[PDB]
Amino acid sequence: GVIDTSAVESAITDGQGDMKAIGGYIVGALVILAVAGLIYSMLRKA
Amino acid sequence: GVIDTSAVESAITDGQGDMKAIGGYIVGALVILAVAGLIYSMLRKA
Amino acid sequence: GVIDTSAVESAITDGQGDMKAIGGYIVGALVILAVAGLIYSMLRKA
Amino acid sequence: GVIDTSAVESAITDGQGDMKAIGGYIVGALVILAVAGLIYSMLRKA
Amino acid sequence: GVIDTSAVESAITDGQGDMKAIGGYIVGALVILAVAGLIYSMLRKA
Amino acid sequence: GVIDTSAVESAITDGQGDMKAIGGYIVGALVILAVAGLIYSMLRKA
Amino acid sequence: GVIDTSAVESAITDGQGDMKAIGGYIVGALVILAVAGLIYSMLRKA
Amino acid sequence: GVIDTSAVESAITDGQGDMKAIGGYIVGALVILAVAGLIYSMLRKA
Amino acid sequence: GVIDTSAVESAITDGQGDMKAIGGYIVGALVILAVAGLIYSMLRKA
Amino acid sequence: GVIDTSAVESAITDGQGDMKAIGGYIVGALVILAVAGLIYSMLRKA
Amino acid sequence: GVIDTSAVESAITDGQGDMKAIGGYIVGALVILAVAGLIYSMLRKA
Amino acid sequence: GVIDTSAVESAITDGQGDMKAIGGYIVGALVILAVAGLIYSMLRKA
Repeated sequence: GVIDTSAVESAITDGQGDMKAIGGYIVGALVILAVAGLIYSMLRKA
Repeated sequence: GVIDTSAVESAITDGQGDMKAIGGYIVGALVILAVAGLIYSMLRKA
Repeated sequence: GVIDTSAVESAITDGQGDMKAIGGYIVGALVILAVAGLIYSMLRKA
Repeated sequence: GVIDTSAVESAITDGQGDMKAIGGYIVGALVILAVAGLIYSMLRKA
Repeated sequence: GVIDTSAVESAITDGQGDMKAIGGYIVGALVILAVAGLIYSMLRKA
Repeated sequence: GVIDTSAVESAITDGQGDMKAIGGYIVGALVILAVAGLIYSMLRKA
Repeated sequence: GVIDTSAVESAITDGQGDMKAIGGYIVGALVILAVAGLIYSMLRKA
Repeated sequence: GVIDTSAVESAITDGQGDMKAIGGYIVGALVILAVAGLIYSMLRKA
Repeated sequence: GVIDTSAVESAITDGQGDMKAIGGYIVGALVILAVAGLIYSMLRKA
Repeated sequence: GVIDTSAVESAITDGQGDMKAIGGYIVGALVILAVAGLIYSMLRKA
Repeated sequence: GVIDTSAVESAITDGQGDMKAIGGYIVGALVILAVAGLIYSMLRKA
Repeated sequence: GVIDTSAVESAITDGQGDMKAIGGYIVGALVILAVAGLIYSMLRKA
């Protein structure tokens, strides 16, 4: 009496493979305010 | 069952390319108070 | 058996075109406290 | 399906025009401790 | 088949006219710690 | 459809009248290290 | 068709009378780091 | 409708009685660099 | 034609007497991060 | 009509007994930068 | 007229035994930003 | 009635092994402004 849920794992494993894609696109934008955070500290201490 | 997230990386890679633009516009204004910080020290020691 | 959702994309693409308008009106007000943040530092160091 | 956001830019452009007003009222009070900072140095060196 | 929403704008335009009243009562209390913030700096530098 | 906010201004105008009281109690303690700062300079120069 | 809300004001006026009690217990602990903040400044200037 | 806050004043009056303990342990270490600051001045003037 | 609701007030007055019991068990755990919040401030200022 | 909440106080009194354990492990690490803060001041004044 | 709920406690006591497992896996990742939070403070004070 | 959480510890132990990697990449950049902080002090004292 089953219902075919084969279209579930095919849909959301491709879903969770897309959460990883837009996680790496944020990490690449948070290191901008990490690098610029501490080369401001070099100019101030000088 | 995917949703097209192709408009994400096209939107925020151009976003993080703009954080770099206004980071270099601050560094050019912090060296003003680095140079003027230590040519004041030459006049005082004289 | 469809329902005409043509009035959806006509309504919210004009919606997301208005989020961009009031995003640029905030950026123009946050640079006021960025510029005035570091010309206070010039007067203090003098 | 828009919502009239015409009352937004009319409200905060007049808002950011007021941040400039109270920025210039602080600069006029930080030059007091810049001028008095270095006419104390004239009396001490004498 | 409308429902009279005339009691809405009469109720919340008088509501948002009261948010402005208690916004100006806070600004009058944040300038106390702005003025006293920098007449402490005059006594310390002396 | 208002809510009585008459207990707000009665509560925080008496609040900001108390920030002024403990601001003047600090100024009376910072002039101790201003006066003693420069009658030490008289004894050293002698 | 009312519901007796007489147990409301009896419960939260005694509630807001207790927020005042633990506000005064914090003020008595923030003046410790205000007094000790500026008798450290007397020892350093000496 | 109260909540027993009797465990508050029993917890932080013993808390603020401990801020006083580690304030007096710092004052005993700042007088070391006050005494040694001005018996260096006796050796230099000799 | 009533239905005996005498088992209601006997069940939920003992219910609301138990909400007070686990409210006082949280207040005893929030004062831990209130006391430790400001004896960290004594060590940093020293 | 009660629900047995005897597993509550047994769970969070052991919870708040663990907040005290990791509070004392931080105090032991903030005195490192208190002691080293003022034996740097002895070397500089010498 | 009962219904066998013996499969309930066998299912959720093993459920709450798994909430404890992934609670300890978070605590092991929050101490990374506690240790690195205050060995940054040693390098800055030096 | 369990749910397989074996993919949890495999995912976040590799997660917390990556927090350590980018902690050591910051420590290597804070010692730059520690070394340069005190070879500036040698040039000034000379």
